[PDB]
Amino acid sequence: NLENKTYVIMGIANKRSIAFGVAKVLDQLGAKLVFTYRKERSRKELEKLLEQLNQPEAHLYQIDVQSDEEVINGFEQIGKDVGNIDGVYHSIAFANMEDLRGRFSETSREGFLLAQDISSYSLTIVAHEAKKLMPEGGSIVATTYLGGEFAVQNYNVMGVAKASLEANVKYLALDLGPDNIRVNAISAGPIRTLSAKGVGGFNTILKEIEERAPLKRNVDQVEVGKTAAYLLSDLSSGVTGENIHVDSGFHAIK
Amino acid sequence: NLENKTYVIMGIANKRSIAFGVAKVLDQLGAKLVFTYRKERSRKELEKLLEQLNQPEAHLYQIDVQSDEEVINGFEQIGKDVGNIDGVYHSIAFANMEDLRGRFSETSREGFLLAQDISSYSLTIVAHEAKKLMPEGGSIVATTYLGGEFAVQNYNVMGVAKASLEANVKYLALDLGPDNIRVNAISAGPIRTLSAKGVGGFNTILKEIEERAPLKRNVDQVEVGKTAAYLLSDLSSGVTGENIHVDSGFHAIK
Amino acid sequence: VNLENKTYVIMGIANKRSIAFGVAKVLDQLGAKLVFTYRKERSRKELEKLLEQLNQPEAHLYQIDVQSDEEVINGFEQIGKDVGNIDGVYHSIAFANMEDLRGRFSETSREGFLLAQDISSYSLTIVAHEAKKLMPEGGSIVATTYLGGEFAVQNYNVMGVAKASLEANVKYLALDLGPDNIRVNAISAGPIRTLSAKGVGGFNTILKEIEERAPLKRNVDQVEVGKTAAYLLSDLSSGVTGENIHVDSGFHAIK
Amino acid sequence: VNLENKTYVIMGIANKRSIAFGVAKVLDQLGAKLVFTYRKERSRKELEKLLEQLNQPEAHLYQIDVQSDEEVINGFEQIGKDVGNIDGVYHSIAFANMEDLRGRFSETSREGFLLAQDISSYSLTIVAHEAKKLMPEGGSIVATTYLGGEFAVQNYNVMGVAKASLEANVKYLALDLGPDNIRVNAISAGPIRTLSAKGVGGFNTILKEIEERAPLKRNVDQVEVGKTAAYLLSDLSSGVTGENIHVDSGFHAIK
Ligand SMILES: NC(=O)c1ccc[n+]([C@@H]2O[C@H](COP(=O)([O-])OP(=O)(O)OC[C@H]3O[C@@H](n4cnc5c(N)ncnc54)[C@H](OP(=O)(O)O)[C@@H]3O)[C@@H](O)[C@H]2O)c1
Ligand SMILES: NC(=O)c1ccc[n+]([C@@H]2O[C@H](COP(=O)([O-])OP(=O)(O)OC[C@H]3O[C@@H](n4cnc5c(N)ncnc54)[C@H](OP(=O)(O)O)[C@@H]3O)[C@@H](O)[C@H]2O)c1
Ligand SMILES: NC(=O)c1ccc[n+]([C@@H]2O[C@H](COP(=O)([O-])OP(=O)(O)OC[C@H]3O[C@@H](n4cnc5c(N)ncnc54)[C@H](OP(=O)(O)O)[C@@H]3O)[C@@H](O)[C@H]2O)c1
Ligand SMILES: NC(=O)c1ccc[n+]([C@@H]2O[C@H](COP(=O)([O-])OP(=O)(O)OC[C@H]3O[C@@H](n4cnc5c(N)ncnc54)[C@H](OP(=O)(O)O)[C@@H]3O)[C@@H](O)[C@H]2O)c1
Ligand SMILES: Oc1cc(Cl)ccc1Oc1ccc(Cl)cc1Cl
Ligand SMILES: Oc1cc(Cl)ccc1Oc1ccc(Cl)cc1Cl
Ligand SMILES: Oc1cc(Cl)ccc1Oc1ccc(Cl)cc1Cl
Ligand SMILES: Oc1cc(Cl)ccc1Oc1ccc(Cl)cc1Cl
Ligand SMILES: N[C@@H](CCC(=O)O)C(=O)O
Ligand SMILES: N[C@@H](CCC(=O)O)C(=O)O
Ligand SMILES: N[C@@H](CCC(=O)O)C(=O)O
Repeated sequence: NLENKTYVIMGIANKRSIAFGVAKVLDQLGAKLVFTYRKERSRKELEKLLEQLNQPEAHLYQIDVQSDEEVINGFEQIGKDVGNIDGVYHSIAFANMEDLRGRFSETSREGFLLAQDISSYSLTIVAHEAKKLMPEGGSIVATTYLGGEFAVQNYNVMGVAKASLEANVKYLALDLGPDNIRVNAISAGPIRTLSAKGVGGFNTILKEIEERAPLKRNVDQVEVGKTAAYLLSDLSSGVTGENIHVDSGFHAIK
Repeated sequence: NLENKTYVIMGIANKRSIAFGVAKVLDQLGAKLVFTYRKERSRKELEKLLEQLNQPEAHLYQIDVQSDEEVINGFEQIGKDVGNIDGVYHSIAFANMEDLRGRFSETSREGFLLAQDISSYSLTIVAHEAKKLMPEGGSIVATTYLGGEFAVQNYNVMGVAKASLEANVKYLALDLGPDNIRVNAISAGPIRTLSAKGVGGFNTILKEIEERAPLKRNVDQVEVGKTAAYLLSDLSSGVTGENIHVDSGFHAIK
Repeated sequence: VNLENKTYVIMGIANKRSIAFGVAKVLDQLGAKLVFTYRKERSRKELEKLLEQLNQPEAHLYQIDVQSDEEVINGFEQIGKDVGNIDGVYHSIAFANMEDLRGRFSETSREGFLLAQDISSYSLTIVAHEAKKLMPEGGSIVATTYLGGEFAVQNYNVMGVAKASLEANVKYLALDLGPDNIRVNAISAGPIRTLSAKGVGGFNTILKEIEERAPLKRNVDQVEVGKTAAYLLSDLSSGVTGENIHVDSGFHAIK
Repeated sequence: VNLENKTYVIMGIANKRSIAFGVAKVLDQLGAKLVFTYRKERSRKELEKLLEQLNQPEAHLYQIDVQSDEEVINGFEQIGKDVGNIDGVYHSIAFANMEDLRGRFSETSREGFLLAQDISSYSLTIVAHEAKKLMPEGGSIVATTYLGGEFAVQNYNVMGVAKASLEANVKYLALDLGPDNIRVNAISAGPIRTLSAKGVGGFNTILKEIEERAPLKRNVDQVEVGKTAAYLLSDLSSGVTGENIHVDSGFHAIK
């Protein structure tokens, strides 16, 4: 039960976003939620999607995590509007398709660095600013993919960005542990989202999970959301620096 | 919320057992619980301990996991007394004391095979017998230790038994996944228990966590029990073949 | 790499396809003196034939069934008397019963699970304890494992749990014996057609998966395992212990 | 091994304590022709002097700042015209600001994080791309990493995240270049006293902890890394790619 808790959820674009799965679970459990977005179009979808939740009010903030000033001023404004928070769900990544759909060895410098910036460094800075609203401690979750742990076909520059993200969770866990702030990752199996359309071969990845993964089915956004609830709540006290695979067991087989 | 769930908890020795932590938590959450014990000092005991739970009956079964008959007939009888169950917590391990200190290279064949038998194979047979009481699926959790993933001083033969136990979980996840049975582990940090006494140099292990783990503190039986409630329930539906460290982040640092 | 004036015990040659025969060819070619141990007289007869291919001036052949403490103990002690001190051991030994290597893992019998642990894991422990007696200036023990020890692979079943156990055994041995200057390491070999692979269900589809999906897009062979064994058993790998090197065309690194 | 008529590019020698210099000595002793790349004009001066300890009859020194594509592109092209085709590249390059290193990880600057990614991880990718043009029959590329890429190590901070990225870069390149018969691997070296180690807070307690706790109970040295490099760069390691070999006295394997 999450009444009297407040979570910031970053990275909803539409109803298929993984962070909307998180939102529904946390809302169902009585949490107060605050949302962040980059594009106008995403604020618009948030304004619509809120009509399905129980949030008595829209708490929406534009934060493009490429900008320090936006991350810093964003969280400062959230603190002024709703007070201290209990956690952050981070559901944000980006890379160019021009890099993704080429050979990994042909990745450009600007594109490799773009992916690191949005997909990994953004957690470091978000945690830094979020820490200020968690003086009694709290919980931070980021979303990763098994391509951070192994070389998967076509995932390419994003796989290197996710490896970087998973180490970021571990170094943040260590840094922020004494402040009673836990930092963890969920490694989600493939789910049809707007961003999935950038991963070449995506339907093939879905089919391989059904045919090979222990549970012989794909996961969805609500399943990622239920494990987020566990990680953002006191149910997972003691658990930090961990990568929980919500992927029908695919990580465990070869 | 676990009202109308039933869980078999194996491995309570006394008020300090990790499995009793698990029991208080599932009991608080409204589960019907069933308990197995090895021998008749644990029983007398057990009976007294359960006045602290809201269990309105005492369902207790002797099962020494070294005997097929006892496991086969114990789950059979459980099945007859309470019907289908929703999951199994396995909290059971053993090795000879001489082996948990001094030199791993001097371990006896008998001592090595005894630790494998009780600490690893017992999950395979308990799984096979429990599956019979879970026609619509369910959840199996075992308790391991970092010494199954890394060589740790003194833990010696039990570390090889936990390596084996951790694979056991993965192979059972693969096998039982189509039957909708999830199989996972919780890698607990060190906890002062009756069995901890037999681990060479336990007190130093304890202190190392406080000094070096991200949370700078040790965990307890109830923090294990909370992650057990997660893994035993539908919050973790997308999760199988997994090992969750409830160890203050220790597993993530070096 | 030159291994003249080194001496290596190789355990688990059955025939010309054995992984340990790849190791033997490579070590022998590098000038090492080799001692071979076998379980069945048929393997000894095979060893006698296979030696005529190697440069070894003599046959050092010992029957050691690793289920027997006395055979391991008396075998290594006899080896010490015939050749003196050794430089390392290549361990290439596993077993489980047929029925535990296809279909369903949850149905594994206690007897079959413990058999597999006994031969495929505990053997390395007692071998190392006895071999250590012949390595007073230090040396190098290598065991052979498979990717099924790290992940659940279809059909591998009880052997996978045996390999997990082997891989932790290597780590505990490494820690225990490091101060004696004995390194202990594993080679995680890719799938290779051998007599014992006839026991793994779906083995042909395993090979074919490697060709299609592994970074090098081809299978490995026994000599490539023997080349990494030469590195591990020699002074090139000083510093390296508790380590599991995958000779498998990259397959462990991909999903 | 046996590396005559092989040619390797070694990137990242600054002085006699550099890890890459340990690679150079081992490879040079094994008969390789070596080509050296540097950033600072002062590192070139050290090379010219370190080269008298070596059997290289010719000094092949090239300035390449891996921050600049132009420099990596023109550098390898020039190498190709001066020495023809090469057999492999040893990459020993990393960098991050002190000011980011010696602050709390959570206080890392965006610009210092991207700097460490750019020099210590991206550089392998572009190096691999340009070096492929000089390896039409295949070859081997080895990068240097540290345990702090796999676990959160006190003080290593932004470099830990750059090494994690570098270890993944290795696996993705292994996959991409495998069909070209180019293997790409990492060595995970234990702590070694070098100029760059001065940047790591608590470096001397890291050394002491290896001596007290690692299976071998001693630290490793640059030559030990060089010897595993010789294996990885040569045909002994055929079949090995996407791999991370810990040259660290076993420390990776214990907790
Ligand atoms: N779908 C899957 O199979 C899968 C599997 C595993 C992991 N993941 C991870 O899950 C996370 C969420 O992605 P998703 O699949 O749910 O796709 P999604 O719905 O497309 O969400 C991606 C989100 O990232 C945000 N974003 C990108 N760049 C940003 C920036 N500079 N500043 C702020 N926000 C930015 C986008 O916001 P705007 O649209 O406003 O630009 C969008 O809300 C990602 O980290 C992804 O890598 C996805
Ligand atoms: N405490 C820790 O720091 C630690 C850390 C990580 C993991 N673990 C794991 O947690 C689990 C529980 O241990 P614990 O620390 O809670 O110790 P514990 O209270 O002493 O529990 C051990 C239990 O195992 C039971 N058992 C032993 N052999 C058995 C057999 N042959 N058949 C049936 N039951 C048998 C014992 O029963 P009897 O008393 O009747 O003999 C006892 O109830 C173990 O698997 C252990 O390795 C412990
Ligand atoms: N082939 C592969 O794809 C592959 C892949 C990865 C790992 N491996 C591993 O490589 C190792 C060698 O197997 P292989 O494929 O080369 O098969 P192999 O030629 O059939 O060799 C197996 C050896 O194990 C010996 N053995 C079995 N039980 C023994 C016992 N109790 N005492 C002494 N020796 C015993 C056999 O000797 P006898 O015939 O005399 O009984 C035989 O020489 C094993 O650990 C295997 O698991 C194989
Ligand atoms: N020392 C250890 O304990 C340890 C342990 C594990 C891994 N490693 C790794 O080993 C590698 C070598 O470091 P080291 O310890 O040998 O220290 P080092 O002697 O200080 O070598 C570092 C080299 O990096 C080069 N470099 C930095 N930025 C560069 C750039 N932009 N372009 C081209 N070259 C650049 C330096 O060149 P200039 O001097 O010309 O600037 C220097 O030659 C690094 O990847 C390091 O992370 C070191
Ligand atoms: O990480 C992902 C993994 C998968 Cl299988 C599918 C979608 C993913 O998400 C992304 C993939 C590429 C880009 Cl450019 C951005 C995002 Cl959010
Ligand atoms: O696994 C354990 C790990 C730790 Cl740190 C402490 C206690 C543990 O539990 C055991 C240890 C030894 C034996 Cl013989 C039996 C059990 Cl239950
Ligand atoms: O470990 C192995 C892995 C593979 Cl892919 C192929 C063969 C293997 O070797 C064995 C397999 C089963 C048994 Cl009963 C004995 C051995 Cl020696
Ligand atoms: O990676 C390393 C690890 C260790 Cl233990 C010691 C030195 C290392 O090398 C570096 C450390 C910091 C910077 Cl700024 C640059 C380099 Cl080359
Ligand atoms: N059809 C795209 C794949 C993208 C997807 O399936 O989302 C390709 O393979 O080029
Ligand atoms: N054809 C049988 C034999 C096994 C094998 O070829 O290894 C199977 O695949 O089950
Ligand atoms: N003097 C540094 C240590 C630097 C080093 O040990 O290289 C400190 O702040 O600990």
